[PDB]
Amino acid sequence: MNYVPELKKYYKDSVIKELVKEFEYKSIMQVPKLEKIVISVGVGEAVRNKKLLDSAVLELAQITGQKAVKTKAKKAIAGFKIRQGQEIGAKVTLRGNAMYEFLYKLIHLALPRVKDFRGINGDAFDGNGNYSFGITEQIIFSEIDYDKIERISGLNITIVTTASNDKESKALLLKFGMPFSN
RNA sequence: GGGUAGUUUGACUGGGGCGGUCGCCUCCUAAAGAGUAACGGAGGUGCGCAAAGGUUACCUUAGAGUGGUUGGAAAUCACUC
Repeated sequence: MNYVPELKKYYKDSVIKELVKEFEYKSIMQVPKLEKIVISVGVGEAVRNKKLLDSAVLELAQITGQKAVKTKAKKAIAGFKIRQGQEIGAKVTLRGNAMYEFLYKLIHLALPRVKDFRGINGDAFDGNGNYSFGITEQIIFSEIDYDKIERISGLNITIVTTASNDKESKALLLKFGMPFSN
């Protein structure tokens, strides 16, 4: 059995058809779809505190399911007293089935558990179908336990879509039921 | 141990002395082969690396614009040019 995420089932069985009708696309897979979700977290303070970076990496692992990579400093800078090549950030890429499952978990479970959650700004679009927005308190995810955290942390989420514009991606996200603050 | 004896204490230098300089590398002066002076005009150097070597395999920045918890012009990530 090729086990399939419920999001993938929902997409393939409805969303393709509604978007074809709604945007008069000539051929079927002109329809937008999702290629990757990038979860990033920038801990510049890790240059003092290694525990911060280790905790962030581990907590990302529990949140998603796959291990993270610690990015390095592209340039040595003094304003943040950064030496080139130091560990400064940590990111995870989600693709395919894991991507769909994570996005489902997020939208239905973790966005609800945010303090004063009143939707998400439906305008954080880079003009090319890529939607990036932040979450300040990782504790919204029930996966991580409260006691073991060493410092409350946030993280940025970027969703990359095959769409050529923002309208297409916003329509796809709305069909997915993404709680945009509107 | 200058009581006494034998000797040394450089050269370039727009006189000499003082000052500065003396090996080697990069560019201009140098007039489109090469070479070509000056106390002409600007820099570096008497090392480091057991990888920062060899080989195979796999990859590409910086900047401008746009969207994102710290994160601001600028830290990390996505996309366009």
